[PDB]
Amino acid sequence: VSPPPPIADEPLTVNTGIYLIECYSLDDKAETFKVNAFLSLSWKDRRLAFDPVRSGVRVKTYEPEAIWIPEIRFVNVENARDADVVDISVSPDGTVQYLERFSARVLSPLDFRRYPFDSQTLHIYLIVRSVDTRNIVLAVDLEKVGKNDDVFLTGWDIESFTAVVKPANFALEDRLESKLDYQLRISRQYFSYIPNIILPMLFILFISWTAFWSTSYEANVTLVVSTLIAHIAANILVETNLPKTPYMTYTGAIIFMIYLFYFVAVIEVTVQHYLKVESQPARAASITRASRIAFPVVFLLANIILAFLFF
Amino acid sequence: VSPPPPIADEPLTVNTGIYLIECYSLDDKAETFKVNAFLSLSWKDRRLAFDPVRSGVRVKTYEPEAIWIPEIRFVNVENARDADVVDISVSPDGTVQYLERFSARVLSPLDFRRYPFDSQTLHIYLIVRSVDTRNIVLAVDLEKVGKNDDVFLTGWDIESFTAVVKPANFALEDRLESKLDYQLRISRQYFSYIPNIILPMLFILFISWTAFWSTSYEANVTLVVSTLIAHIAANILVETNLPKTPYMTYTGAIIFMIYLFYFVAVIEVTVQHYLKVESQPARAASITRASRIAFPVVFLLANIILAFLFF
Amino acid sequence: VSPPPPIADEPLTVNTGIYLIECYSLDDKAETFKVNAFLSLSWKDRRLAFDPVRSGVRVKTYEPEAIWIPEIRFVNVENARDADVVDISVSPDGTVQYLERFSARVLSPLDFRRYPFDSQTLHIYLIVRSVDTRNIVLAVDLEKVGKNDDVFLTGWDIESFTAVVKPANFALEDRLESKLDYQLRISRQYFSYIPNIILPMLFILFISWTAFWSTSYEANVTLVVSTLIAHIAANILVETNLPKTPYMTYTGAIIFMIYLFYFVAVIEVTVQHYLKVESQPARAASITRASRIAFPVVFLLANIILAFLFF
Amino acid sequence: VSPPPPIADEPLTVNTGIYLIECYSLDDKAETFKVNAFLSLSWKDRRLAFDPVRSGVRVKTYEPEAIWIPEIRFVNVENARDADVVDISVSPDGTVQYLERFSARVLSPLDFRRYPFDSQTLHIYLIVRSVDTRNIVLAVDLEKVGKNDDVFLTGWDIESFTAVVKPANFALEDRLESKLDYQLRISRQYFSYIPNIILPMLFILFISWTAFWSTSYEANVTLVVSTLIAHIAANILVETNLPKTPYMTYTGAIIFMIYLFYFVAVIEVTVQHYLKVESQPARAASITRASRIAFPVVFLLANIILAFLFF
Amino acid sequence: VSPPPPIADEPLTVNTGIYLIECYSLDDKAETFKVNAFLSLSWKDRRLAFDPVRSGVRVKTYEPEAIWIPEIRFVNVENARDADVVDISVSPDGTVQYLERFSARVLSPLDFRRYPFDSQTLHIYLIVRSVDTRNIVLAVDLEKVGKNDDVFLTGWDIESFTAVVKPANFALEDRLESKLDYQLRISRQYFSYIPNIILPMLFILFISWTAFWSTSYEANVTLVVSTLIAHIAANILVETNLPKTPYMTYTGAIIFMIYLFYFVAVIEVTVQHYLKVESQPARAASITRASRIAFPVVFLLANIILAFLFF
Ligand SMILES: [Cl-]
Ligand SMILES: [Cl-]
Ligand SMILES: [Cl-]
Ligand SMILES: [Cl-]
Ligand SMILES: [Cl-]
Ligand SMILES: [Cl-]
Ligand SMILES: [Cl-]
Ligand code: NA
Ligand code: NA
Ligand code: NA
Ligand code: NA
Ligand code: NA
Ligand code: NA
Repeated sequence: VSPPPPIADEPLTVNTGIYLIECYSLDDKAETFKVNAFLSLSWKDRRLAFDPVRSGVRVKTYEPEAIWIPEIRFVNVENARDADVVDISVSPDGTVQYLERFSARVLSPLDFRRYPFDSQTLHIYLIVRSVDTRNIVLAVDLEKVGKNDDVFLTGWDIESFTAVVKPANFALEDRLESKLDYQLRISRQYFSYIPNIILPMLFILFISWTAFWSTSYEANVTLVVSTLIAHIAANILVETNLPKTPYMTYTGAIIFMIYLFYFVAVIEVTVQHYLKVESQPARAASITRASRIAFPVVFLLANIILAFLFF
Repeated sequence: VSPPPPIADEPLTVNTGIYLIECYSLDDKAETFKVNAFLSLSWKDRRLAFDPVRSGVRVKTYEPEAIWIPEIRFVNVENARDADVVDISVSPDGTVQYLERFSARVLSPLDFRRYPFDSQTLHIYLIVRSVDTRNIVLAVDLEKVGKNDDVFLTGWDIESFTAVVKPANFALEDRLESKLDYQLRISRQYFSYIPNIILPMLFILFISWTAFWSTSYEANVTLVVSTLIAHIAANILVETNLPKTPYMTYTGAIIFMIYLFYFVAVIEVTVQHYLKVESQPARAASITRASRIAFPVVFLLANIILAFLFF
Repeated sequence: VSPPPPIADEPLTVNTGIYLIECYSLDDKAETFKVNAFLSLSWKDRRLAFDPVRSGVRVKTYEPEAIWIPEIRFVNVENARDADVVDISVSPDGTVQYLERFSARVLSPLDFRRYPFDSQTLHIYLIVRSVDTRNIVLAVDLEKVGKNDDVFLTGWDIESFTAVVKPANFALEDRLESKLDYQLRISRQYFSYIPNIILPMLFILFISWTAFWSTSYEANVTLVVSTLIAHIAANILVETNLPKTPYMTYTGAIIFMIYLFYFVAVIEVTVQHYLKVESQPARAASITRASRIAFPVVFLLANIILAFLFF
Repeated sequence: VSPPPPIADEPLTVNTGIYLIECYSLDDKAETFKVNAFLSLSWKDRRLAFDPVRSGVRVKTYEPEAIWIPEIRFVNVENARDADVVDISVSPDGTVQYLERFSARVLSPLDFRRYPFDSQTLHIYLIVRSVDTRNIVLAVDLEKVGKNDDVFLTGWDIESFTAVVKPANFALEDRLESKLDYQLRISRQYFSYIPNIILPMLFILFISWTAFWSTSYEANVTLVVSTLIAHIAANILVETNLPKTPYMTYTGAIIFMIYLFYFVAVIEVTVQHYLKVESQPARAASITRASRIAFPVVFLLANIILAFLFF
Repeated sequence: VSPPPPIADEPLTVNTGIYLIECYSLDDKAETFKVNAFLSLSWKDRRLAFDPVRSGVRVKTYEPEAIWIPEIRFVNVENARDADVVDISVSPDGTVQYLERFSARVLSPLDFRRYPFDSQTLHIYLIVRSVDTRNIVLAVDLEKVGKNDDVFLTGWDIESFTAVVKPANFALEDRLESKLDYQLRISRQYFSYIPNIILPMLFILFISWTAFWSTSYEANVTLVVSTLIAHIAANILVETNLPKTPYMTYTGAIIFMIYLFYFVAVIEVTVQHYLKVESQPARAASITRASRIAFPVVFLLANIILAFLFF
């Protein structure tokens, strides 16, 4: 089989569409997501023209091996898509209507800067390479782009699924390539992070600040060191759900900052004990009373500054 | 091969049945389950009819490639089902009886609101897309819907496996689609959660309340902070077995509430120590004695309120 | 190809055998095991009979596609077995000898009631469905049932591999089905559980009982709360190696009971401190001295009761 | 195609060779390793003999389907090997030279008795089953047994890759079977275990012995119980990298023994406190001073005994 | 099909190129990475030569089965590459242009000596085995070596993708083999290691040094033992992200050294308490005051020495 011949000199236009059936396994660490969808393709092949009078039928049904089919691939997939042809319908003028159902693991980078209050634009890049006989170009049939109402991505809200209608046509290894960008816009469901990580992390921090109403050094050491260890556990828990980034994330910034608060609280508890032992408790009392106001105030202002820098 | 032609203008009715052989791997985080079952299909193909008295044969056995077979798919599967055709039988009037054994990973959302005392309705959606020649509609043969007695889903009780007999007929990408909903009703075996998570979590909380019968600040700090850390470990353990939800689960609510009890217990232990240091122990004694009643009473009433809101 | 015709009205007997080559990956949580074995099949096909003299051959070899082969399946497998035909030999009377080597992941429920001192009976269920032409029944050729001497299942002792010679014949989707039960009897190697979990768990418990020879409340709180946390770690470790069961396991029972001992030890440590503060140490001394005997005695008797109920 | 006929009554000798290209994923828990290698086969087929003078060709190249090829399998593999035929060459006398590149997951038991100072002999068992026409026997062509210089198994040193030249010929399911044993000798790189597990474990143990230079019961309880918990963490870490064995490993023995040292240290700390409270500190001083020598001395001698029993 | 015949006695030159489309899953423990790329091949086959005037075409498009294609393999892959042929084009003089898109998991050793400030050279080794008929040699077409601008390897910076133009020609099982080395140079994004592991590890160490401003033995024991346990947690966390190496890594060296600092801090805290109890506090004061300077100074100098030895 060979490509359809041009009537004049034009490129062959392959109309495309993606209809999402299932979205699952958005893996933050791997920066992948799995998709189950319909891929629709349409092109004119006049060599397949027929008379409904002679053949009896108004539409011809073909097997993929029987006719020429454009070699359409995905750019950002781990392995080639698992595809099953649903239908190949040829109309009397030779217009082919191809429909396949596929499943694929898509690699799409994620911006974790505002995590867990982040939004993402996932991409599915469709591509075709031109052949010697003819140049092939891709187009979007907007009537065949969409998603099932039941499409749910656990832990995310699906906003939209649209296609950039203009393909990116470029030269690659001395041949033309036609690339389409299908965009799935999603926003993270931050809800569960509040009772599971944010509030527990704030509770243990506020518990360490009870040391500013205690003169007992041994109890103070226990309060600040124990809550610090619990903070380390939350830091480790959070970093297991995330990849290593060459930038600070919002959560990462807060988690890092809270270490500084634990470090300065240990200094305060040490300074307080040292002065008490040196028979200077009046002074220790001034530092401890100031700390009761300074620690929550600096914590609030530092969080306002961080929220401002990130949002 | 082409679809069987209509005698009048009627859609082709494909009778379906699913008989469960195995149920395994209900993954709560992934919201998937694996299934091994029989899929039965039945439709009339008049082009295949034969005489019973002339032929001598009551039934004719065909290979899948020899005859037309409807393209039946599952909506909510990760990848296409792994299927092996078992038998194809044709009756004299041309009634085809198709049987395949398949295995599939099914995506079906779970409602964790009442976890671990939750019940679920798992779905297996059967679908067929109509052809240009004619419309294909699905039906349920209740005689061919069921499950093996030995079907066990580890950690769950299987209640029923039924089908919604009326299909959901709708247009998708300019062709009719006929969808059937097979429902597997299950209820979680909550038993093991009681000795492994619920009672250990209650024991450590009650151990923190022994601080209300102690005047030793240093021992009190050790009691409340150590048990809090053990509570954090249980919180982390529980959240590893569950996906992130945009709602509170019953267990999540109790786990979150128990933090408030630890936080107020730390305030009480701090207030008690502060007053004793300020030579006001009579008062500290009033707060500590009130706490002995208030903490278990507010804990009981808050749990009655939560159980009422969730069940 | 069609099934061999009956001389009278008899069912077709397919003689079976399973010879285990490899046993691996017994997954307790998943209740699965992987198997690599020979599957042997034997039946009479009159249509393939020959005379040895005029043929010059005592045996005839065929390709699977050339002749009729019974559709033998496994009931309790995740996916269909990976099989490769080794040999197909036909004797003069048309007796077919089929041999395949296969690998499969088998689902077989496990009884964890006596864990880690438990024994199991793993099952491999062989099945065949009848055809309209004739009833197909399974039999066991005991001469072709066995296992390689080197077959080892890591963490288990293999006792026997036998077959229940009488098949379970029953109707399924209006056709008769013939099922054979191959049983692999195994017993768990409990050895490693003694130095890794049982003795460490006993050591930390006995360490908490040193609080009955101490009047220091602060030290006592540290002894009982620290060892309790280590007990929680062992509880979590044990429950990660096991599925959730709607019953108590032997280890689960002991682990749960040990919490009660920690809870009562905290009450004792609290009561002791309370009385000392109330200037009643003579009394506290009576409770502490009684506890030194009561705790190990009640622990021994409770363990004798538990061992009796479970074994 | 059928096997080459015997000139007299001799068995068909299939000469074999395995050339390792890659070794990876030695999984201690699973007792598996992955291999990527060349498999070379050689046998005489007189039916393929030709004249080199008149043919003008020294060698003929065939496709696997064109000629008879012996069914060679691996005994100890999870699934059948993934193989790609590289070349088939026939010499004028009819000697066939077969070469394939394969990849396989091999099951090979490991002896953990001396872990992490252990050495292993990994096995790759080659097998052939005799056909009805004639008996097939395996041989080793030492000229075609080897490994690439770059073959590296992460965490191990590769010593040798040799074959036991005499096959194990035996009857299995009324046929002959010819088995070859390919041995890959490896020794574990114990280096990293010293700074990561052994020395940290010794440091925390020696830290618990500082309690023999302290009269503070509260500090002593904290020293011995905290380091014990850290020892439990190392015990858990070590047992996650290993399967459960029906014998003691060297590391397992040391880890278990160190619990006894923690248990006796708690007794000593308890006895010391008890005597001080009973106004017998002179005596407590004698036990504590003896403990300073006894604990390191008994620890050294017990380790010499253990090293002797294991090496 | 057979290889192109030599005009004189020359080896057949196969020109190669690799164009990277995707780079993902660099697994440090496994020492693997996944790649999705174009593989281009070019060679002269005179038997395929044609006259452009006579044929009426300037290029000829074949199917892989229709013509001879060199058996090109990757040396350092887990399994054979997943490949799909994109195009085969023949010029009038018989110059074949082959293009395939492939995906593979590549084995490539990593040097962890400078981790997490390390750089790596990943290798993709292309290989061809000669045939009896002629010798096959590989070459690099630099015009067909490259990478897509969007190629990103999570946690790494991609520096260059080049090929060593001179192949490594050698004998393997009496046949010539021609090997090409494609090199992907990468450098680790160490950024996230600073707020997540390095600074938290320094903070807990500096917190242990507050014991040099405290005379409270019980508080000191709590400070040094608690922070040591947190250091053990970081040691375990770090070693889970890395394979076991027969050498010290930079991070491993620092982590190991920090144990020595904890060990000597415990000795100091013990010596200080012992002297106080022995009524020698003036002396204890001299050791504690010296420790305040000695510990940070020796820590800084030891780190300068380590950084010098490693970089
Ligand atoms: Cl693709
Ligand atoms: Cl499907
Ligand atoms: Cl099967
Ligand atoms: Cl094999
Ligand atoms: Cl390859
Ligand atoms: Cl050489
Ligand atoms: Cl050569
Ligand atoms: Na085609
Ligand atoms: Na068909
Ligand atoms: Na303490
Ligand atoms: Na057949
Ligand atoms: Na063959
Ligand atoms: Na070819």
